[PDB]
Amino acid sequence: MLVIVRLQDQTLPFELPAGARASQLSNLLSSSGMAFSLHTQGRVLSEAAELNDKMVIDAFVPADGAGLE
Repeated sequence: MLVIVRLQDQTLPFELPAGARASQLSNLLSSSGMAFSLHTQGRVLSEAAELNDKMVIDAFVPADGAGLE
């Protein structure tokens, strides 16, 4: 399945296995040096969350003071 991971202020697609889930995805991104939250549809993704192919995941990174606005 395909997953469009959106970075703080950037966009980058990701190739996932069949019937993949937030678990596998989180792993791929986790493998890298950076590690931020990955939620979609304005809601957090469950470890067993399985959307589908050609999906979109919003990657939110931690900031100072969380974020007022």
